[PDB]
Amino acid sequence: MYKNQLQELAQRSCFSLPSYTCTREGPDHAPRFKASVNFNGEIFESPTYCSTLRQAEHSAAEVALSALSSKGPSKLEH
Repeated sequence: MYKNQLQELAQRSCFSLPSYTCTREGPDHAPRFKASVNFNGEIFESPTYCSTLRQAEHSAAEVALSALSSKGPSKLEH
């Protein structure tokens, strides 16, 4: 949902579609996930630990989406 919304914004610019990558590091006993997303030349990575790559992609997309709007959404607003 949120991820798709971010992609739609890029399509409107007719510039380039968003890109995301996922890497796996750390021991099997203590696995660590890390993903990075590049949107409009800006790179955003999950700021919190992600159990699965799905969370990493969401965290990256959310950061890019929020960054694009630039602290747009607010609790006080509306």
